[PDB]
Parts: sequence; structure tokens; C-alpha cells
Amino acid sequence: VGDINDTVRSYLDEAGAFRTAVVNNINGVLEGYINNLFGTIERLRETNAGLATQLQERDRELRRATAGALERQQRAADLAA
Amino acid sequence: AASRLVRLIINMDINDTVRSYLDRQAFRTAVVNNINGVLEGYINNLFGTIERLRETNAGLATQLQERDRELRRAT
Amino acid sequence: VGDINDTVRSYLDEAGAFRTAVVNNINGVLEGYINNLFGTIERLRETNAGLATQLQERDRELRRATAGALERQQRAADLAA
Amino acid sequence: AASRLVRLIINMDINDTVRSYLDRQAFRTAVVNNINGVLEGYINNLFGTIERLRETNAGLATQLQERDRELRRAT
Amino acid sequence: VGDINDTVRSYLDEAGAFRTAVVNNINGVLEGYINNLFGTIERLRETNAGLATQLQERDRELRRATAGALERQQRAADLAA
Amino acid sequence: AASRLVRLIINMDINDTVRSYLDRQAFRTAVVNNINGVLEGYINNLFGTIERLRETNAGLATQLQERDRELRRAT
Amino acid sequence: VGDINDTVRSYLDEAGAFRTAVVNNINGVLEGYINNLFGTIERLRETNAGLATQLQERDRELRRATAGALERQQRAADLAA
Amino acid sequence: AASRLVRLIINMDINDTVRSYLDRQAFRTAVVNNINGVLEGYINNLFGTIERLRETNAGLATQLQERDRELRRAT
Amino acid sequence: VGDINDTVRSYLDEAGAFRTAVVNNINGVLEGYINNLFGTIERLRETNAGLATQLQERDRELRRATAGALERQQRAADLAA
Amino acid sequence: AASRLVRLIINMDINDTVRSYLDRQAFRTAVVNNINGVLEGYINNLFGTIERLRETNAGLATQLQERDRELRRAT
Repeated sequence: VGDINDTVRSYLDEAGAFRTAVVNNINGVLEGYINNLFGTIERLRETNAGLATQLQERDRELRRATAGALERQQRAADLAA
Repeated sequence: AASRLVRLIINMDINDTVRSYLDRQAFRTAVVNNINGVLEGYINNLFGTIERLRETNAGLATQLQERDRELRRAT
Repeated sequence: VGDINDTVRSYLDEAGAFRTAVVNNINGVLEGYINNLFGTIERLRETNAGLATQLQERDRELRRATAGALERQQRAADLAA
Repeated sequence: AASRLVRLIINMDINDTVRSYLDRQAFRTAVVNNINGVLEGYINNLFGTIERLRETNAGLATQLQERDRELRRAT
Repeated sequence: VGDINDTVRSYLDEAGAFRTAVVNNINGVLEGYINNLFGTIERLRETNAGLATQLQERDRELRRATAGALERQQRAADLAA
Repeated sequence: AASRLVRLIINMDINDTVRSYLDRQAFRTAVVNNINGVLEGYINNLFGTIERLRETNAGLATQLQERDRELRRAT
Repeated sequence: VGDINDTVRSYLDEAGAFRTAVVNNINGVLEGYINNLFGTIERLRETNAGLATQLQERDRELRRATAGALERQQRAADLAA
Repeated sequence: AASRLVRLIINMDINDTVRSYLDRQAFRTAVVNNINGVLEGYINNLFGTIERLRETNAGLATQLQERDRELRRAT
Repeated sequence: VGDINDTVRSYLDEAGAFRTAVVNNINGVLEGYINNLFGTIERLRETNAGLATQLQERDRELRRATAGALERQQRAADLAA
Repeated sequence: AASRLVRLIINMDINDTVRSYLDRQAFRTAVVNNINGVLEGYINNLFGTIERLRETNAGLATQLQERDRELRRAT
């Protein structure tokens, strides 16, 4: 959005020790951002753990299905022989 | 260091706090008046956008209701 | 209601650096109104998208009904002839 | 600044925030006393309006109850 | 409560630029009170409108009932003939 | 100035706002001590009313349960 | 808890103009206690009123039961004779 | 007014307010150091209490599960 | 997490009357933490009481069950004779 | 005061509050610039970390869909 840059250049023109206050505000913004991303990374870890458990569950289901199909085919072949 | 703030916001609450922070005395008052004027113009553009959106919404709603009424007639 | 206008003209008569503070406060107020305008635009965009979806669905079932009616009429005419 | 506020409020919370922020010594004290008197008069007018609302609501409720009894007699 | 008036009188006697602050703060109190007065006005207006709608619909059913009674008595009179 | 405040409190939150607003050094400390003492007297009276209400509630509840037991006996 | 008492004693040692601030703060907390006391008084009054009405209902029920029992016994005695 | 505060706290949120307001230069620094030390001591005592409570909770939980297993095998 | 220690060390170097304010803020934060400590000890006490009640109920149930089992064995012995 | 702070931190909003409060003029500006730089470096490190984590999550989800499709086709 160009409104952001327009406001930034308007502030720069108005300014032309405030730089110290700007730095402090930037540090506070960085702190807020780091808190938000801590939350996001924690929730994504939880989601990844859930997806991994789902993955192993469906892998077990696939193994069971393949084993059952192989057993049925083997017993059918034995009956045929 | 204003460029760092722009890159941080474009790399994405924070915007509103920055704006609230942003908000010779004769020159300062003149600059504040200029800022008020440009913000007022931007807000007028926003009003025009909202009016256009409302007009399109009304037109599409009348079209939808007319088509629904015609379909009910067709039954 | 003209009460707000009356109190504003009363405060202006009071006025005649305070005006700079008034301008700054109204600037903050219009910034909050800018936030409100952004929210309103988002809501209107969502409503417009939903309305477009509804109109396209209406055209779809209308076309279905017309096609069915034409098929019935054509088969009836062919049977009659 | 009066015209700008007038147009901003006619183009549509604005009143709430503006009048919230709204709130040589002899002159200012005297005119503030005058403003206080104006506010007292406005509040008295509003209380009179409240009393009128109370009276019309009471009359409307009584007539509705009487008509309820009228219908109950009619059956 | 007379205790409230006694405390107010004591504090005002102790106070007597203080009066200007007194008047400013009571103006703020007046604004806070007029907010709730506006809210109550709106609520009472809504209640009045609802009760008016109710009276109108009920007068309509009253007219229906009177018409039905007139029809019944006319039928009875015709049968008596 | 007291007339305006009593009119405002009797017009019907107002009490809370006025008390919040109410919230040479020796004279001021002495007079605020007197006001605090009046407040303590009021608070003690209201604590007495609380105690009396609690006692009456307990007695009435005991009577109620005794009468319920009496009715169950009377069956 | 004795911890609060010993910390108050330690700050009394600290003090030994703070008395005026202590007076103001106890005034404020006593205003808060007054609000809480008003709430408790209202709750107690409502509970007392409800219990009194329910007690009157109980009295009426017991009177009806005793009247019914007396009527039954008198009717039985009369029928016996 | 220490006696009044003691009476008020015994007669019973108030603690939070009084210790929120609670929190020459060299003497003040030394007494504040003493305050920090006594707060640290109380904190350590409370942490020991918390650890003991957690250990007892774990012991009761394992006793509950062991007794439930004994009941299940006793059937 | 080393950034917290790094910032604390940097601000200690910046300080080197700052120590008094730092200690005062530490005490304030300690009180704010004491609030949560009181909450947690209350919760732990409630959980401990609940677990004790469940333990006594369960061992009562177990002793009743073993008494019933002994009664059944005794009845079997009686019917055997 | 570093030892007290680290001991309080390791024993578990606490860090949030302590670093919110924690947040000649030439030396102060140099120190705050260094702090800003180290914050930016840490932010870059964690941003790389979250990018790798998002890539891993996306790959795991894609493989999840592929495995589900294979399982439903094998039937």
C-alpha cells in the first residue's frame, strides 16, 4: 500500500533526539512481532505433531489393508491349488 | 531509519501503533495543516470507493432478485 | 442534531497553540475513521463476492430449468408428429 | 475548524470522541459558567422530553389494556 | 441521602482557580450523564414503536372479529326469517 | 455549587462519579481526617445493617426448615 | 496472613508526608468497599424478600393441610355415629 | 493508620491495593534491599510449599491408580 | 535463551540511582508473581483434597467388596455342609 | 541484578513484563542501536527457522495427501 510510504515521507518532511524515540518504538514493534511469531511457531509445532500422528495412523491402516489383501489372495490361491 | 519500518511492515496492530506515534512552530503548524489536507483527500477517495462499492452491491442485488422472481415466474 | 454544532461553535468562540492540539486530535480521529473505512470496504467486498456467487448460481439453475423444459417440449413435439 | 467538523459529521462515534476531548482568567471562567448554564438548560429540556415519553407510554399502555378487556368482553 | 449532601458541602467549603476545575469536571459529568440520557431516549422510542405496531395489528384482528360477529348475526337473522 | 451536584444526584453512577471527583497541609489533613471519620461512621452503621440482615436471614431460614419438618411430620 | 502485617511494619520502619497519601488511599479503598457493601446489601435484601414470600406460601400450604385433616377426621367421626 | 489497616484486613483485593501502593537516599536503598530480601525469603518458603504440594499430589495420584488396579485384580 | 541475559547485561553496563529503581521494579514484579503463586497454591490444595476424598471412597469400596467376597465364600462353605 | 532476574526466569508474561520495563545521550543512543541490531539478528535467525519449519510442514502435508490418495486407490 502506497499510503504507508506517503505517511513515511510526510513524517520525514515534517522532521526535516526524535531518532532515539523512533529507535525505541522500532524496538517495541520488534518485541511485539517476536511475541506474535513465538505464538505462531508454537501453534505450528502442535499442528505438525498432530499431522505426524495422523500420518503414522494412516500408514498403519495401509499396512493392515495390504496384509489383509495378501492373506486373502494367498488363501484363494491355496484353495485353487 | 524509516526505511527499516517500511521493509518490516511490507515483510508481513503494528501499523496503527506506528501511525499513532507519528501523530519553527509556524512551520510545524503549516506542515500539520498540509498533513491534514492530504489525509482528508485520501479519506475523500475512500468515501468515493465506498460509494462505488455500494452502487455495485445495489445493482447486483436488484439483478439477483429480478432473476429469482423471473425463475419463480417460469415454474 | 445541532447540539454538536452549537458546542463546537462555542468552543471556537473560546478559541477566539491550542488550535494545533485540536487539529492533531481531529487528525487522530480521522485516522481511526480510516481504520473504520478499511473495515467497511472489506465487508462490502465480501458481500459483493457473495452476491456474485449467488447470481451465478441463479443463472446456473435457470439454464438447467430452461434446458429441461426445451427437452420435454422437443420430445413431446416429436411424439406428436 | 467549525466548517470542517460540520462537513465531516454530515458526510456520515465522531460526536462522542470530539465532545469527549472537548471537555484572561475572569473571561474564561465567565464563559465556562455560561456554557454550564446552556448545558443545564439542555439537560432540563431532555428531562422534559423523558417525562413526555413516560406520559405517552403510560397512556398507550392503558389504552392497550382497555382494548384487551374490550376484546375479552366481545368474545 | 443527606450524608452525600453533607460531604459535598464539606468538600466545597474546603475548596473555597479551584472553582474553574470544579465547573470543568462537572461539565464532564454532564456529558457522561447525557450519554445515558440519549441511550434511554432511544430505548423508549423503540418500545413506543413496538407497542404501536402491536396496537395496529390488534385493531386489525378486532375488525376481523367484529366482521365475523356481524356475519354470524346476519345469518341467524336470515335463518329466523 | 452544591445545588448543581444535589440536582444531578437527584435527577434520576452519578454518586460514583461525584465521589471519584471528590477523591496549609495540616488544615487539609485535619479536614480530610474529619471526612474520613464521617465515612467510618457511615460504614459502621451499614455494617450493623449487614449484620442485622444476616441474623434475620438465618433466623427465618431456621424457622422455614423447622416448619417444613413440621409439615412432613403432619402427613 | 502475618506476612502482610510484617511488611506493613517494615514499611512503617521505612517511613520512620506519607500519612496524607495513606489517608487518601484508604479513602479510595473505602469508597470501593462502600460500593461492594451496597452490592451485598442489595443481594441480602432480595434474598430476604424471596425467603419471606416463600415462607408465606409455606404457611398457606400448612394451613390448607391442617384444614383438610380436620375436615377428614370430623367427617369420619360423623359417619361413624 | 497502621492499626486501622490491620483492623480492616482482619475484618475481611485490599491486600493487592495496599501492596501495589507499597512498591535519605542511601537509607531508602538499604531498606528497599531489606524488603527485597524478605520477599525473596517468603518466595523461597512458598516455592518449597509448592514443591511439597506437587509431590503429595503425585503420590496420591499413584496411590489412587495402584488401589484401583488392586480393586480390579481383586474382582 | 541468551538474548534476555545479553539485554540485562547491556542495560547493567548502561547503568554503570538506577540500581534503586531496578530493585523497586523487581519487587513490583515479585508481587505480581506472588498473585499467581497464591492462585497456584489454592488450585493445588483443591486438587489434593479431591484426591484424598477419592482415595477414601475407593478404599471403602474395596473393603466392602472384599467383605462381600468373604460372605460369598462363607455361603459356599455353608451350602457345602 | 542480573542474577536475580535470571533466577526468577529459569524457575518457571514474566519475561514479557521484565523486558517491557527493561526497554551521555551519545552513549545511550549507541547502546540502543546495538540492542536494535542484536534484536534484528535474532529476528533474522528465527525467521529462517520459521521458514524451514513452514517448508517442512508443507512437505509433510503434501506427502500426507499423496499417501491418502495411494491408500484410497489401493482399495
